[PDB]
Amino acid sequence: TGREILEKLERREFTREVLKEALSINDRGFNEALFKLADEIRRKYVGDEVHIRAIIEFSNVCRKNCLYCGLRRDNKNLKRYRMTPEEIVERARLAVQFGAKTIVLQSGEDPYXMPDVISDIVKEIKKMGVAVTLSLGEWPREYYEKWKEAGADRYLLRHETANPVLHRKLRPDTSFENRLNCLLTLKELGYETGAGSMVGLPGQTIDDLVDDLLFLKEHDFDMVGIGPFIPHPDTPLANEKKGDFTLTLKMVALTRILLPDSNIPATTAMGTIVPGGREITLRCGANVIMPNWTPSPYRQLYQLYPGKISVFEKDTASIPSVMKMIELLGRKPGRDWGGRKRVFET
Ligand SMILES: C[C@H](CCC(=O)NCCC[N+](C)(C)CCCS(=O)(=O)[O-])[C@H]1CC[C@H]2[C@@H]3[C@H](O)C[C@@H]4C[C@H](O)CC[C@]4(C)[C@H]3C[C@H](O)[C@]12C
Ligand SMILES: C[C@H](CCC(=O)NCCC[N+](C)(C)CCCS(=O)(=O)[O-])[C@H]1CC[C@H]2[C@@H]3[C@H](O)C[C@@H]4C[C@H](O)CC[C@]4(C)[C@H]3C[C@H](O)[C@]12C
Ligand SMILES: Nc1ncnc2c1ncn2[C@@H]1O[C@H](CSCC[C@H](N)C(=O)O)[C@@H](O)[C@H]1O
Ligand SMILES: C[C@@]1(C(=O)O)N[C@H](C(=O)O)CS1
Ligand code: SF4
Ligand SMILES: [Cl-]
Repeated sequence: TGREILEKLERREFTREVLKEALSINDRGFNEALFKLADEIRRKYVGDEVHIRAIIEFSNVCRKNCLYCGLRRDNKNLKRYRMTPEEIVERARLAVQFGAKTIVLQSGEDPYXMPDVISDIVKEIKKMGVAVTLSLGEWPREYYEKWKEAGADRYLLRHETANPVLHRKLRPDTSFENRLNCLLTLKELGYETGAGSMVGLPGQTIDDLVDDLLFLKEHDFDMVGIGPFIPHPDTPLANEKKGDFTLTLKMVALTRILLPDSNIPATTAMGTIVPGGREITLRCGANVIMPNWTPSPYRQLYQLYPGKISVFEKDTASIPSVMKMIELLGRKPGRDWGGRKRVFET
């Protein structure tokens, strides 16, 4: 019964069986109660501030070949670009001028910048008095250490899938083990660390999703980025099914319930598969939003999956747009850097 599962969730009986049933029940009333629970947990623990992380996708060059990703190295149908360090710093400055309190630098695994150009960029952005989050993929500890010494605050490295067999199949250059080692290293170096996963990957099962939730719980990540898998026509997964919005939303909601004080974005992928998906997600456990701040004529080339959100709007539309979103949700923009504010429990 759906009611028994919600009771257990409310009592924080976070067993595999409970999480599996939560993800297997498709009853609308159960789902809506789950979303309300997550929304209330979000309200109680992280409040009504929605933290804005302005993301600059500063290079779409990648040395890896992940099967799902439009930036994979084998995709020849893609103009590759690299912003210069000056362009990145000035674009970050413009986001700070627009009120962003966190700058996220994300890219393919582009060796050109690594590690020293990243360090120089981070140092310049940190002068602006904002948090800097990096999302550059898997690199040696030495690089992550240099970036931390340069002043980076946070690192996003979604674990993608906690199923090691699936992980290796989809990410043939690496492994779940490596991905986890990178995350443990990031945590060890003092980064606020983000993990997270895609929902609806080919061959991924409900049991895999439970394992994702249990993995996030085990490691108590500061941030959890979750979104559907969205097939990209220029990849081997082009003909696979897109991930389901409601299932993904349930993952976000259960992540909030499991990690009540975590920072959880309403991802662009969620707004891509369902119009208004980000706003729904903000009402079902998420408390972060990541407006796209990549400048034209690059923005349109950073296509991890085929997207329509923000591609045709102005270069600077996204931050004002998310501030309007936050207001029409009756929420507030983050007042500080929006670091995780741990509430220690039992
Ligand atoms: C907005 C729609 C439709 C609401 C509706 O059906 N009516 C609105 C009430 C206004 N009035 C009563 C005055 C209308 C007049 C007619 S009436 O005759 O009803 O008086 C309602 C119906 C189902 C609701 C979601 C679910 O809960 C799940 C979830 C819980 C979270 O916590 C918040 C997020 C989310 C997604 C909820 C959002 C929103 O809330 C929904 C979509
Ligand atoms: C960037 C340019 C030129 C002047 C400038 O370079 N301004 C730096 C501001 C630096 N901060 C944002 C950190 C100030 C925060 C002070 S605050 O008192 O808001 O805490 C300024 C001039 C008018 C400013 C917009 C409007 O205002 C409306 C709106 C207010 C929201 O709020 C943030 C978003 C938005 C769109 C603003 C963005 C940006 O800012 C604009 C374009
Ligand atoms: N086709 C697709 N559909 C949905 N999300 C995707 C996707 N391709 C990639 N992503 C998501 O985009 C995230 C950022 S990829 C960019 C950062 C870095 N190269 C890295 O791999 O970590 C990935 O973690 C992945 O979960
Ligand atoms: C920035 C990111 C995230 O959840 O941190 N969101 C992106 C998106 O949903 O498109 C993929 S990675
Ligand atoms: S997911 Fe990241 S590492 Fe994998 S191909 Fe895409 S950009 Fe490169
Ligand atoms: Cl962040």
